Order: sequence, then C-alpha cells, then structure tokens
Amino acid sequence: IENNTLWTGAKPSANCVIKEGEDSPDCKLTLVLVKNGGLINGYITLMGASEYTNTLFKNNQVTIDVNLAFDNTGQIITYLSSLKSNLNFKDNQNMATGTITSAKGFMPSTTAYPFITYATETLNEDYIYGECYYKSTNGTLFPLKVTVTLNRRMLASGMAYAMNFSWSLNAEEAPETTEVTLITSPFFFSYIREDD
Amino acid sequence: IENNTLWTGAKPSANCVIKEGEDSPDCKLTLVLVKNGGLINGYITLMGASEYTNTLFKNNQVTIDVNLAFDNTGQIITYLSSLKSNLNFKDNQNMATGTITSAKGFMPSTTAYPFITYATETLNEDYIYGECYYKSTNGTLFPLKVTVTLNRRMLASGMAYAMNFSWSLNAEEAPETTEVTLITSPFFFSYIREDD
Amino acid sequence: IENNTLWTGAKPSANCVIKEGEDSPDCKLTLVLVKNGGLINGYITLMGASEYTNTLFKNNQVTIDVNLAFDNTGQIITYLSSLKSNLNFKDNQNMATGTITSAKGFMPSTTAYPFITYATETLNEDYIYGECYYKSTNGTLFPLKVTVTLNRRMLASGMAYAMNFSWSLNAEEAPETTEVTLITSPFFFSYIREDD
Repeated sequence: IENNTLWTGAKPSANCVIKEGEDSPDCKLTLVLVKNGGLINGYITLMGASEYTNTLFKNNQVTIDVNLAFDNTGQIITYLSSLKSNLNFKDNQNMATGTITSAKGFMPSTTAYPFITYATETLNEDYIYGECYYKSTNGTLFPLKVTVTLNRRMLASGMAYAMNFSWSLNAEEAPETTEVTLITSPFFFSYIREDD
Repeated sequence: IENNTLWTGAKPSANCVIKEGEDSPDCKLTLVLVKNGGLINGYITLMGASEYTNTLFKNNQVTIDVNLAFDNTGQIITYLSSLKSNLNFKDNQNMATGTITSAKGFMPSTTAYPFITYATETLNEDYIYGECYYKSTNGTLFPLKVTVTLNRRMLASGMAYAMNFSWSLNAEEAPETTEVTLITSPFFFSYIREDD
Repeated sequence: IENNTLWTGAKPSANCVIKEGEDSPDCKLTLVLVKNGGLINGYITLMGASEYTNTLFKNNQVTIDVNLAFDNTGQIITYLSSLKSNLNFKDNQNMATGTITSAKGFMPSTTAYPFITYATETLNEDYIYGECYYKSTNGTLFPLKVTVTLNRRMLASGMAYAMNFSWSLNAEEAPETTEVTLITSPFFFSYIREDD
C-alpha cells in the first residue's frame, strides 16, 4: 500500500456518470493523484461504457463533464460527484481496501484556489487549461480542450473541496458515424496542494 | 517543513517586477519547484498587481519576462532578478522562515543546460517551449506561448544559475479594453536538476 | 546513487539510432524516468549526431521514430530497440555502473496499457499525444506532434514491455536548408507504472 497516491486504480470498471440526471455508471474514469512535495501530480483519462457515451462523438460539438466534490477529509461525496465509488490508496494495480483516515493532503489548496465568496467574483486563478485527444476509427486525431476547475463553488454544506474536468470537442465534422468506444487520451496537470 | 519543495509560497503578495527599470513589485509570481528523482517538477503562474500590468492586455502583441538569477548555493540574487525576494522551502501554505544552507539541488543542470561559452553559440537545448492561457472578461481564451530559458547567459560574477520565463501574446485583437487583473493559467514543466 | 530515477544520463554521447536498418548510433537520446507514486514522470529530448539526422528537416514532412523494447526486468533489448545502450540509475549527472537487478517498477503497466490479444484489436488507451518544438536557424518554431505508444504490440518472445516515441513534423515549408543539429525541445509525460 503506497499512501502517496490517491487513485481509481489502474483500468477500473465503470465507476463514473457522465449522462445528465443518471445515477448508474456509464463510463470508466481513471484518475491518479500523486503527492509530490507541495504539488499534486495528476493523471486523468476517460473510457466510454455505454451506448450513450459511445455515441456522443457522432456530433461535431460536444462537452463532457466530470465533477468531483470532497468532504473535509478528502473523501468523495458520491451523490454530488460524477464519480460513484470513492478513491483510495495504491495497492499494486488496485485501490487499497479499508477506511481512509483523511486524504486532505491530496486536495487542491484553498489558499491558492479559493472558493467564490461574493456575487460577482470570477476567481480565474482556479482554472487549468490544456489539451488531450480522441483517435477516431479512421485514425484521425481530434483535439479536446480540457478545463480543470479547482475549488471554485461549493454545492452543499458538507463539501470542502471541488475538482471539475470538462473535455470539449469543437470540430468541422463529427469524428464517428458508428457507436465507437469513447477514449480521451491521457491528460497531465499539477496543482498546489492543501496541507495534511 | 518540507525541504523537497522550493517555492514562493502559495498565493504570495506582490513580489515580482515586470515593468522596465522598476524596483517596487508590480505583480505576484507563484513558482513551485519540487525535487523528483533526477528532475525538478515545476509550476508557475503570474498575477498582475499594478495598473501597468493589469493594462498590458489592452494590446494584441505583448511579451512578458520574468528573469531569475541564482548564486552558487541556489539562492535568488534579487538585484539581478525580476523576483525580489528569495524562495524558500515549504511550510504548509507558506515559505519557511530561516536561513537556507544551499538549495543547489533545485537548480538547472549545467551539464544538461550549459552556459554560453563563445560568441555565435546558440545552445538550443537550453529552451523549453509550452503554452498556457489568459481568460478575458468576456470569457474567451487567449493562448500564451511560454518560453523557459535554462542557464545559458550569465550576468554577474556571483551568478551560478539562471531561469528565465517569457509569456508571449499574439492575438487578432486586444483581449481587453479595461484594466483587468492579469492572470496566466498554470504552466507545467520539468528539467534535469543540478546535483546537491 | 538514486534508483528512483532510470535514465540515459544527462547530455549523453550518441546512443540512439534513428536511421532505417542502421546499427551505429547516429543521435543522442536523453530520456529520464522517475518513480512518482503510482506514476512515472517522464522527460525526453533528441539531438542529432550525424549528417543523416541533421539533414532530415530540409523537408516539410518528417517522422522520427524511437522504439524501445524491454525484457521482464525492465532491461532494454538492444537488437529490438533504437537505444543501443541500456539505461541505469542516477549517479549525479551520469548513469550508475553495475547491473540493474530489475527495472520492472519503471515499466508501463500491462494492466493500464495491455498488449494486443488478436488481429483487429485497437487498444487506443495505449497512446499518449502531445507536443514539443524545433527552433530553426532563422529562429522560428515548428510544432512537432509527439506520440507515445505504451506496450500494445509484442515483437519477440523475450519482450515484456514497449515504449515507442514518434516526432512528427508537417509544416508549410522545410525548417532548414543546411545541415543543422537536430534538437527537439523537452517533451513531458506520465503513465501508470508496472509494480516493482
């Protein structure tokens, strides 16, 4: 058990909900958070697991969202998050088993990335922009604009941290025509971490 | 305290100077350097804190430079740098208090990234090119080409290492029309580190 | 000596072959792999060391390939790879001396990035896409599309892992006219790692 890593395990089963209103997993979310000094080194990827997700790319303009809300101990609050199974430590290629006593040290810092406090506050320092890709059936690479939001809005009283990801597909013509497994290539990023 | 992290602290006060021939801080520079094996994982963000900086983006072609000069012990030499206060180790969300006995290990390898020795010498292995973004008032994302110069040019007799950053804006038209806090989205990078 | 880092050493001597069917190192390959929790933080750069490699960019369309095959203990399989000299632990700015008794812990996870089990199998999760740059003589920058293939294709019985890199240039017109040193700017990446 390596406690310097908070993740979904390598190659996880459907554990994430991307469809609006849905409650049951419709895709596989791979997320790796690693404590690296004052930073967290992150790794994230999405793999479709339903006709809905695997059809999304028959359109030329799509936006996928995965929202993550954590309590005061860095535990995922499922009813508020797209991810339906809590993260855990590294135990080889899987998620360690048992209760985690605080993963606070893995959360985005509230000093560096604050929560909105007043009506018109923009807080643009709470955003990370980047890019990853989708490889279509014929082999073409479609660029996906990625936006990461750290602690900008709280959604309920027991919520202490937030981490949102969104992938944006805005191309000339749809990538696919058939139902093809939705795969976002590895997105890398880092952020100032909260103290333990 | 965590000595594998050399940083400006999370959310620092104005501490950097971007305007020509100035002495007083006109912007907030966040720089995190973490020791990770033979590498340094870096994070850097800029937040303007003056009328001159928060107005730079009323133009479409802007280049911002933040130059860092260090002594033989990896300490900042303020009169040679844009950053006007030495970096220090991590102590929760702050810069540690106390004297630093060498931070040489956080510096750019001179073996990998050499200093210029002759006149027409280019040493292109000293550059790291990447990209980050500025989000305007109306929500549009402007790309900023980031250049990182490792060592290469030496300025004074006491200077042992250098690290220069430059954000380059080259848009169709001016992102802004008003004075808006300049904000560069997190840029990530890595480099071969100097031995301890 | 630091065994949490596996590399070619900083600024190494010609150690890589980019030419078809060749066996004599015609370029310098800088590759650093650091164990960072469940991930491996990577850094990679190339430098021409022959007329062949330093002439390539006299064309507008070029693709450089660096293939890496490893055995069940993370050791390079030279007859199968482009890197003709094994990697080793960190010893200051050099490769440690001696025999690495297993570098499996630095290998691409077979669970996260599986090998093909049949004919028409795609395994698109085995790719990482990104970008680095080339600074020409006139100072202009040319974007190079980078593609990393993790495992996926097995080539011989003694193979257990793969890590191929490919730089792709596709610009209006050739970056050069003269034989100039080939230098790709640092490409950063992470991947889920194989258990020790």
